Amino acid sequence: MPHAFKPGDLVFAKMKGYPHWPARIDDIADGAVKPPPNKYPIFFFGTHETAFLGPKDLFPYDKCKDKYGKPNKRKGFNEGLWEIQNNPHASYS
Repeated sequence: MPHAFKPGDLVFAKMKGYPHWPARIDDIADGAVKPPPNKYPIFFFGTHETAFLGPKDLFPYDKCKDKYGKPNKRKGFNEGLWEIQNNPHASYS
């Protein structure tokens, strides 16, 4: 039965104007800016951008990869597909 989201969880994250995108729940570094209430720091694979999103925009990667994990023309998407499959927990600094 499902738990709350936690850092390291792999998702597809949906933003207005973008296809469901490979992403992870990031940690927050000591001294780093924290998200708003009920939001999580979402690191988008490929673009390496962070947004703060709530669960309504977060889909589990494993369950949804058949639907959402196909190549896309959007910039950074296919790089992101590689990252989430092959080294999703790496440092992308």
